[PDB]
Amino acid sequence: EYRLPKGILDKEIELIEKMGVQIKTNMRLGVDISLEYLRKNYDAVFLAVGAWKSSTLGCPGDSAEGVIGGIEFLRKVSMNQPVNLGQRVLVVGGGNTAMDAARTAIRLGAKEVTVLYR
Amino acid sequence: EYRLPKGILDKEIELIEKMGVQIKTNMRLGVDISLEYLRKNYDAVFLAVGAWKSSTLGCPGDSAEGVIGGIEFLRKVSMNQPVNLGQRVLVVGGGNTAMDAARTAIRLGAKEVTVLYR
Repeated sequence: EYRLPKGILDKEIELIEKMGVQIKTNMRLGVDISLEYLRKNYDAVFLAVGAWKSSTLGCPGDSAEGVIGGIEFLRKVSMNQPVNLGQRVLVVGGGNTAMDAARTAIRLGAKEVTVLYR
Repeated sequence: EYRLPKGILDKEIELIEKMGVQIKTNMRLGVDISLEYLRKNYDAVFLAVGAWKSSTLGCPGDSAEGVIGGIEFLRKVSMNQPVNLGQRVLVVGGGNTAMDAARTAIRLGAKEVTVLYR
């Protein structure tokens, strides 16, 4: 939020909806609807699902209690859902996700945030 | 059709639709839509799917080319889809489906229709 407030995003999405686009939220493909249904009742189908699965540490013990994906953590913080963030946080990576996670952890009260890059 | 014309049925279904009921045809449960989606976005779910699978002859050779279910045959005739009805038809059973199939086969030009009942 400190880099992109969501009011602006909401306003622009309302602008897109005002053009006749109908947005059916909470409708996941492969759970709520199938691809074949879309192919049957729509002239064209565009898929823009993004890359919504984070990369694990790729080391033994990367499934313990206290390891979380960067985008999963950021999505939890965005929805105001509780995160079990301690006082010593290690952000592994050097991309935009790592920086955002580190600064969000700083803003969430973590006393020490360290970023480790290969 | 000779026992219940479909114009009357269409008129009554239009009457039901005129009360605010919305009918989403060509929407099969488990293929186009899922039960869990219905449970998620509806206060109540009623299931009235009927008994739409016919009973096979239960004898060896009941999967040959020229054996068809009674209600599958009647559904094909109702939709005006082609049926490979010969000239000697054997309707096995004694229910309403058997009578309807036999009389429809008579009306479809079969020279001999016989009904076999246990």
